[PDB]
Amino acid sequence: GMKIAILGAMSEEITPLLETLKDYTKIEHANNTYYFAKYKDHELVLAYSKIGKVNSTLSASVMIEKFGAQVLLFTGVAGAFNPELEIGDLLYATKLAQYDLDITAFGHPLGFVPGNEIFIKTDEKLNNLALEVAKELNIKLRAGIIATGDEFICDEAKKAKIREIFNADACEMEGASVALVCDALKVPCFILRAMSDKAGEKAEFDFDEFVINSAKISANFVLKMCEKL
Amino acid sequence: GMKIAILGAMSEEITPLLETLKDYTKIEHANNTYYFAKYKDHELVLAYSKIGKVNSTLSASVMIEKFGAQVLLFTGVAGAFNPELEIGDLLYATKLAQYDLDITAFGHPLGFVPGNEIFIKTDEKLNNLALEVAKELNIKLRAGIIATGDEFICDEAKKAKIREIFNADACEMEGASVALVCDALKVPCFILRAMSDKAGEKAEFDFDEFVINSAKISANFVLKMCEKL
Ligand SMILES: CCCCSC[C@H]1CN(Cc2c[nH]c3c(N)ncnc23)C[C@@H]1O
Ligand SMILES: CCCCSC[C@H]1CN(Cc2c[nH]c3c(N)ncnc23)C[C@@H]1O
Repeated sequence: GMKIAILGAMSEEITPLLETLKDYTKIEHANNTYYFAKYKDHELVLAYSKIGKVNSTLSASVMIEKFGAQVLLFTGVAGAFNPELEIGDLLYATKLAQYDLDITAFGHPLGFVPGNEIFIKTDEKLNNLALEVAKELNIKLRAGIIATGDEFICDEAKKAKIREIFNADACEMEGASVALVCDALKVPCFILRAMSDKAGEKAEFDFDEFVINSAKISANFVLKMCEKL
Repeated sequence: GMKIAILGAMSEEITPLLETLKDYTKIEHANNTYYFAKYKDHELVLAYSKIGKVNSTLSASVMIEKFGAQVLLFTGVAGAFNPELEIGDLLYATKLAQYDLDITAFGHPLGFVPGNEIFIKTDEKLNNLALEVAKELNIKLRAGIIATGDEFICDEAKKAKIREIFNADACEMEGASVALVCDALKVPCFILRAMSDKAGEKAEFDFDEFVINSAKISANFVLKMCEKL
């Protein structure tokens, strides 16, 4: 088997996995809790990072560098941009950008800084494994572009703008950051999100209503990938 | 002696130190280069992270966790908010916030997410050491609050707004993120910035003109702290 990191942002995104696993140990590190469990020949390390790009960047780095994760699967929820996405639908990111990284005053495109690309890619083999698991268990799974930034998006103008600029199918606050860390540290990354809202007016209310259930959909799916890994 | 990390965002913020040290080794890690040099009884690790919160978060984490840094000094430039600051003036951060971490749609204050504080603090002993080095070498040194985010600020309205909300004396794109990592990993952190611009209209032009020189002012100062450490 192998060491696998499973990461969400919030307790709701990781608690369903801890309940399924039953037996696990906990370790305080980096002002957070990291959870350790065996599963089908694999050694799992799980955590919720707390919200946003910095927190998620630190959790990814800790899980790989201190705890030796060889693969990282991200599971959580997201705001839908693509009108064909409904609440509860699963989307995996083929590539991701930071919509709020902005040095456009120097004539560079939005999302770009020197040394880096605008879009960071996820691992192709993990994405194909996800497609087989989706086919095998008759689950609907969509591929797409996720736009990451440190704002909860609940505004039609902002939604439209980010979608237009990056051709994004959903938005969230941890994806591109986690993907960047994994790529830099040479670890295969997979980013999965279940929609909790549509990122327009009253998205905050839809988020509160659907987060728990959508988080379970995503959570279940990444554990099914661990079976096939 | 001890292991010391010295971190900037850009090549201009770290190159002056590499030229002063002359002899050093390099290691390619995390899609970046980390530099190693002996200095007095100390072991130094230096790098420029590339611009922004995610990149700086990763460099801080790598330098502490993989390379064993016991202290981290950040050196670079910043945009001035406090009208008493002129270009080239030195400011160290007593505390820092992320002005662009925004879940205010859920009724929390700007800069806050659950599990974390709005402001992260720097190490008091390093700050007092900086004050003695400032007195000893007749250099003017100011204490203050830095607001961090992933935008280059070059707008008077935005400048005023961020200053009003956080009582910030300067803005930049890496401080709060580096300080958070160090606090979470229990490493003393010190954040020093020399002003390259005033963060209003045509700040981009002042930045290009003064970055190289202001970076040297900050760079020199953190090496003088290494003498006294
Ligand atoms: C006090 C509660 C604050 C919750 S902030 C939103 C959570 C859920 N995550 C994903 C997420 C779903 N929908 C979104 C939207 N519309 N905008 C931005 N992020 C999202 C990001 C972050 O971990
Ligand atoms: C292609 C050139 C891109 C340069 S982007 C600015 C650099 C210098 N750093 C500090 C910095 C000084 N002045 C600032 C301002 N007005 N706004 C925000 N950050 C700052 C942050 C980032 O590493």
